[PDB]
Amino acid sequence: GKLPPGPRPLPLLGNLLQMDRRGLLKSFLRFREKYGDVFTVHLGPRPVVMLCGVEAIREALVDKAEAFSGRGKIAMVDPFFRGYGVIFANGNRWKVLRRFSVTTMRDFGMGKRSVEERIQEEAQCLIEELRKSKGALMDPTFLFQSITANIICSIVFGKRFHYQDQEFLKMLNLFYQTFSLISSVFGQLFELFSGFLKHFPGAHRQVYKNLQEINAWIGHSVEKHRETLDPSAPRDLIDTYLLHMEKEKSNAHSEFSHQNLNLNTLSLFFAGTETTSTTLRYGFLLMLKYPHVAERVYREIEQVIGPHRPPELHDRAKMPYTEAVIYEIQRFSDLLPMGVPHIVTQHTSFRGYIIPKDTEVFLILSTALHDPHYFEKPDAFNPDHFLDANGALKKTEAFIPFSLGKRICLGEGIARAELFLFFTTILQNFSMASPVAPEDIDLTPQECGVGKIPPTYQIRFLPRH
Ligand code: HEM
Ligand SMILES: CC1=CC[C@@H]2C[C@H]1C2(C)C
Repeated sequence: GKLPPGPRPLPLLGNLLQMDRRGLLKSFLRFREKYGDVFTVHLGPRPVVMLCGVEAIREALVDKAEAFSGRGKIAMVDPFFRGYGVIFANGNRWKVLRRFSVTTMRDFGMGKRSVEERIQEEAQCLIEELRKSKGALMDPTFLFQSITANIICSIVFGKRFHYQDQEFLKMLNLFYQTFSLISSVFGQLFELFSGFLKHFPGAHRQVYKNLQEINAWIGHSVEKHRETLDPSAPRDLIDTYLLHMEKEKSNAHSEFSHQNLNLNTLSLFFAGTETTSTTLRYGFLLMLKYPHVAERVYREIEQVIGPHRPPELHDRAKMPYTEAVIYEIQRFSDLLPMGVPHIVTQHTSFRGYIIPKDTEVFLILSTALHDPHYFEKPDAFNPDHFLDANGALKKTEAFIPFSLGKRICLGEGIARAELFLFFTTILQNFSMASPVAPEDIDLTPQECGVGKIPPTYQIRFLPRH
């Protein structure tokens, strides 16, 4: 007959005075200690229901999908997206854009040989690039974004960009900076008080500007596509979308609008770049801290693939250890600890509580990923979390870094293909070194809000034999 219980709110400030200084996620984990897995927190002026643990998350996202499949806002980027694009769309717009983005990504490769080939080709470009560096120290963030960006680029814009291209590097810089600012301490505070803080200067202004600058670059590329469009042969997703615009042009309410074009494309480009690159960033940081694991990965590569033939997706079933190491890098690095917010789309009863239409819901994915019933010592990096006694791969229903249900990550198969191919192709050709001894490597994220973002680091890729 009411919302889940939770800390007693003030007017105006919500549960501000009961929050933890270290961030939203910490705040919610202390609430979970007292209230259990289903609780309400007032983030400024509104109630947000928190769902923790795989059972509650799955009960909401899979058994009540008719109710929990709506998308809430992220205060820091809503002023830009405004419900346009597949990530932030709702209702019929999401239905159309979801169907479209999934389907046309497949058209042009996703989950087919074509994208595997694109990934393998891109890994060969990376390797050639790392060879040219001749064991120099770099922060590899730029290359990890470039390779993941070039995969989604080949599908969306019909092309890849060269690693040396400054205009490309500029977009990458903007995705990196924006993800950090969104995840910053200011970005968390903005989630609570955006109604008041938007009137003043701050990072929300910088994120909107960055986004608009990415939007412009995407505008120019859309114009180029418009000029050269061949209706009998679309080259990529922009062309296919442009064809949908025309087919539907007599309907003033068509979802295939120009704002959806720019913002859906931006959504895909952003998500297709920054999620996988950040994961890899933690992977190599993790490798540096646990060189024994890197070594054991390389032994497997030697034995299953050898030193020269390039890794392919068919290699996965025969490399349980590397696959365990990648699962554990995903579990540990916990990209979106609170997922992306949802919002129930009708009155729903959940475990005896009534959750009104339009209440926001955070599914704390992190609580599934750190569940001590599924992972012993969930705070430590340990690939044994994903292996049985025999050394065979052990998958678990608690492994939900892409979430579940109707809004489940639509790039899951791509991201898994990229993580395996890029991780193994790099390790087959190179070992890693850095100036910081493994004992002294700090894994503490540089930001932790919407995104968990690893700290910067230097690394060397040393060629084998
Ligand atoms: C390690 C890599 C990735 C992780 C951990 C990840 C994680 C997630 C999560 C947790 C969600 C939210 C699902 C929900 O709201 O319940 C999401 C949504 C989404 N992701 Fe991924 N993602 C990754 C890679 C990708 C890639 C490579 C792409 C694009 C090719 C992509 C595109 C999207 C899109 C478009 C959505 C919104 C889906 C919708 O709202 O219907 N992601 N992702
Ligand atoms: C799916 C997402 C990946 C990264 C950040 C959070 C969303 C974004 C706002 C595009």
